[PDB]
Amino acid sequence: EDPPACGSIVPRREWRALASECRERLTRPVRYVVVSHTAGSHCDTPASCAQQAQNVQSYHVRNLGWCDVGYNFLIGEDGLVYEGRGWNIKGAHAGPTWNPISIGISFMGNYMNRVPPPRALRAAQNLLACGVALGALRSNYEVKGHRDVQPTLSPGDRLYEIIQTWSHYRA
Amino acid sequence: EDPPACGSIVPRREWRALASECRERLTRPVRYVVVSHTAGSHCDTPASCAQQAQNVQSYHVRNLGWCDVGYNFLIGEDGLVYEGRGWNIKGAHAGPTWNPISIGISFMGNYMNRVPPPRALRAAQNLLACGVALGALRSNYEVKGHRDVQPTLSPGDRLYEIIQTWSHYRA
Ligand SMILES: CCCCCCCCCCCCCCCC(=O)Oc1ccc([N+](=O)[O-])cc1
Repeated sequence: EDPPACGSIVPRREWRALASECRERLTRPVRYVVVSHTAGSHCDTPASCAQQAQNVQSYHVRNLGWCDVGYNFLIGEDGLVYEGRGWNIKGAHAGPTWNPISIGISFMGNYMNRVPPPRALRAAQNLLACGVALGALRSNYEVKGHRDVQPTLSPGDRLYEIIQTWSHYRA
Repeated sequence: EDPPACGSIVPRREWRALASECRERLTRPVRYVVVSHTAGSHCDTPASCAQQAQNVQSYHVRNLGWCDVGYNFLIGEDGLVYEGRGWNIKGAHAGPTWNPISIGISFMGNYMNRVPPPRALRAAQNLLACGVALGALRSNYEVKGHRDVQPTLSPGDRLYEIIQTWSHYRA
């Protein structure tokens, strides 16, 4: 491993994640990033957000039968990025059309009547810049709201409005 | 505005920092990075750590009469980096010898008998990369611990041994 790391990401083990059983890799570089919200409870401390990351992963693995938390990454209102399937593994966030050609990041919480804090927003934007730097993402990658590629309300009305202001957002 | 980002650094305004009156500029790319601990209380949440940066700046400004908090950046156990004097303004952390030829980053707390969490350490190197990425830091920069340049116990026994294993650490 030649390691020149980017950003700060709370690795799987730190948030006590069940080992992954996922195997299908994504093709680098990836062109799309889909932004969703978990629709679950929010957290603003590394302690409560490690917890929530475990909770979301348990729901997906235990109730849905997936190989791993469905998201490649999760964003905490604590301002940290939590590692999901990562940069090289296909997620289960955006359907069978989009899961194979995109990176899915999800903000932990419901943003229909609520906006996430600046640090979460910064954590997300930063991860993406890091994805481009690492070669995992296309320099001209595109960001989509979950609701742009599926019939959901995800990533929440408030959060959707915000990501539409991002330079890489393409409806 | 002012920001399209970087290292997920909490900006001055977000931690409600008094405005700075400092004017001496550092000439990049900067050669050294000095690691210190505040020797103040620690905090592990965005709220408590925003308050703790305010508390440190308050002391430096109102009581020591400094133009702004002396550190270029502060590191909270919440895993975040707090904007201090920044990449361009000379700091007041390591004396007249080192202040003009280095960037000073301080871990908020006393690390003599305590160890800073992995995320705090992550935010630090993540911070230092962001540095190089902007040309704020020297591609091959060197990390020195407070006690390597001044008669002090800073940055603490426990934190000092860790930074001793960093790939850029020097004595
Ligand atoms: C010779 C040893 C190998 C060293 C060469 C490879 C190192 C590449 C390391 C990449 C990881 C750190 C890069 C940080 C990138 C980053 O997020 O900075 C930004 C720079 C600019 C913006 N922006 O949009 O304004 C946002 C972010």
